Amino acid sequence: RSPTHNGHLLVGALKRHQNKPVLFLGDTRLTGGQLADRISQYIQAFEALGAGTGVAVGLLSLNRPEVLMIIGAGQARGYRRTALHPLGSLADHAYVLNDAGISSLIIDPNPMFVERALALLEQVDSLQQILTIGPVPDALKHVAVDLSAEAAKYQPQPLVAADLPPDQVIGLTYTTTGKPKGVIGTAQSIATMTSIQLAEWEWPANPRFLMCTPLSHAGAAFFTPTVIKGGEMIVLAKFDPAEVLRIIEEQRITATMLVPSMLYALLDHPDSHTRDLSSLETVYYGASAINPVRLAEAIRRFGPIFAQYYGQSEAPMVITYLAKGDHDEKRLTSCGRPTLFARVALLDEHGKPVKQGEVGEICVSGPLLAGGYWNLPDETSRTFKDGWLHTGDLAREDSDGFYYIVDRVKD
Amino acid sequence: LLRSPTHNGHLLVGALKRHQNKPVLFLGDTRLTGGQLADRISQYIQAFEALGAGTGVAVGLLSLNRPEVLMIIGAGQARGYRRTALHPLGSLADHAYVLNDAGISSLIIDPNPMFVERALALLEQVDSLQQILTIGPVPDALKHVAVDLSAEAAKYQPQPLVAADLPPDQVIGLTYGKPKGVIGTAQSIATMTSIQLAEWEWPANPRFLMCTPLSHAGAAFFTPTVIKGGEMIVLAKFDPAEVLRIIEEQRITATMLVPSMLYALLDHPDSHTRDLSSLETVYYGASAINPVRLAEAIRRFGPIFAQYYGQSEAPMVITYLAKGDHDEKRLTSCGRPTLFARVALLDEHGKPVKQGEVGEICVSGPLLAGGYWNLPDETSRTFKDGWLHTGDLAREDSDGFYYIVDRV
Repeated sequence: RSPTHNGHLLVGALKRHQNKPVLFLGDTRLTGGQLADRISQYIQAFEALGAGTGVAVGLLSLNRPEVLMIIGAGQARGYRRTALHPLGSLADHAYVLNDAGISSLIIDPNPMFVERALALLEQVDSLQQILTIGPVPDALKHVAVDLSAEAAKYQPQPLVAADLPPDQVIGLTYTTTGKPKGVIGTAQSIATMTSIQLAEWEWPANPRFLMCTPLSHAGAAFFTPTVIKGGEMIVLAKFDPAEVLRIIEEQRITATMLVPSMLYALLDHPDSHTRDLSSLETVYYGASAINPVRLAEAIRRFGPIFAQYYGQSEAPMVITYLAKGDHDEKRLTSCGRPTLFARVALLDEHGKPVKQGEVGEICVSGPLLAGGYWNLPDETSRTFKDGWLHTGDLAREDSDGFYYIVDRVKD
Repeated sequence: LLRSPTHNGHLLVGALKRHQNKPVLFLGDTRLTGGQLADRISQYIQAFEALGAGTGVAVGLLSLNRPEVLMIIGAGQARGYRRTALHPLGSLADHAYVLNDAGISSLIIDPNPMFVERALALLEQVDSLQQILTIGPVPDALKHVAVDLSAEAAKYQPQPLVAADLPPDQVIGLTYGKPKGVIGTAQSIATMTSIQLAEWEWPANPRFLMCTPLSHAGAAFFTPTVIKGGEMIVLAKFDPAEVLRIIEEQRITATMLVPSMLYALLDHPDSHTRDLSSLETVYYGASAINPVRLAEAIRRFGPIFAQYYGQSEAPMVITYLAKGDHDEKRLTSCGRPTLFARVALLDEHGKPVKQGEVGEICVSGPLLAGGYWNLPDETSRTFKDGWLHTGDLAREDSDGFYYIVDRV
């Protein structure tokens, strides 16, 4: 009766598609087996470097082929990972690392992150070693070790996924004008999110996914589902509207995830009128972000291929979902319809369900919920309370069931 | 209830609410929408509890294919009524044993002469059987013991449909040497549904055709169909000509066809006459398959077929053959094991066998059922090995395909 975690699903999918290319990264095509072998080698390196099981490891990297190998290692064996934001502040990075007790920092060896690593070594006392994915820079010569080279020294072994408890903390998302709170990512929570993605989101058969967004933060969230459904993922390291539209035309991209900025840029590009983007079946996009009028323009120009998802860090990505066919003029301001795999309700100040039409607070209940806040019991008890996670988002509901996010409780 | 899982009824109620105005059920003249179905389901719930056939009461189901069967099923799905479906053409001995073991107090029957004679005979055998529940006007020979469940439900007013929050391991069903009743738990069934929606190749808005009994397997296809935004055209009986007609007329995109039914469709003059292009995903795999006829079906209609495999102990999602994975060598395969559950071919000691070695299909995960009704020895033997001994022996292919060779 023991639940399977994300690692089980990922390892198995890579084995299922051992000869099928699952990753494309500029000049790096990896098949399922190729990726699995590299992930196994990375695991070996991690454990030998003292950045494996039982160790909190950080990640400050841009889109690289190795990022997904690191992610896969942490998925399989349940390494507690904390992703640092590329454009985050030193103070915030320090807080995050110190709070999570991060001992090793995997960085992309570019000048900016090299400087950050050095500075963090001073502030973060738990930070001992730096792992560089790529030849160690001379500024970090005495404090860093090429993790990629260590992995290459190791031998590809059969990839296995550690059987972890459902409540095993496998991640800490911090993400304000205040101290970042570490949302406890449990094995169960992530597995639930993935299951709902595959069960409710309109995933194209064999999704040809275009990842134009940070892998450090949303890689596993799309890669795992893509390859479970037998798909390929072309990851862009940079966003150039022309290039993106060209890739869709050439590689016949069926699925992608865009942010407001990306959508607007594509819309405004002259090549969007020229390139054939008929292959695009499902474009995922986030909640409370894309201007309704620009979204309408997009629907009129490229078809209703757009699908909105809404989630928090306490309830990752699948609270609500707006379908492509449900993208009507009225629902351009809607975040979507509540999931069935989790109990979602609009409650008032007293915690009683509001009437349909009234503005209430989105509240979620189910195993999608995260474990709480890292070493913050009071905040956990004030957010996850009375059998409900209190999102802090205010919303109303129409006669059909669509939630319309008005504001925040804070507001 | 912070992190408590949801059950199949939560999904069912929610889907009927999402599609409150979208036609969802189609049996002959009865074209009920999601909201209409929900209303009837509520009325049925009210009647069930009043007649003493609701919560805490073991109920039985001996019916054919009526639109009311789905309302009865929906009631038990939402509130967790332990239902035990009796096989239409089952023997008296089987039926009696099933009812006696389960403790069936009320028997919902389709009021056709055969089932009313069976009802009377079962009343005499099973003494726990107190009352009968006729779906429709009570026959005179049953008038002394049966109630028109349909009329009872009609008295009640449609109430908002709610799904009773049930514990993960709540016995919500009992599926039956001597027939052993598998303990269907809320969790097990919910897991099955989730895997169906995720791994199975459901077409966009499945226009499902149900030429199979709504009892036993109806919910397992209806719920996913309506979650995917589709509707179910259910045939009262399997008649090849009719099936072919519906595929053409009502643009059927999905159909569960057991081996026998598929063979009959193949050998029909109307298979050449009617259009079958609308058909996208044919689910099959109830009871094995003949690779020869599989080949001929793929030759005629394309690779639009999909094989599922699963025992009573692990619903219907152990392995799954994909439409495109149906190769000439893979006509004998049962499919590749699911990623969402730990399926491994084990040895005598329980050691994972080699690729090319014959082992026992063993399933670990929330999918596996509770055990066996009042059969502790069998719970410890079939289940409780840390896995689930299905009793099937299979062989792994290079790609991972399981090839059922033999059975213990």
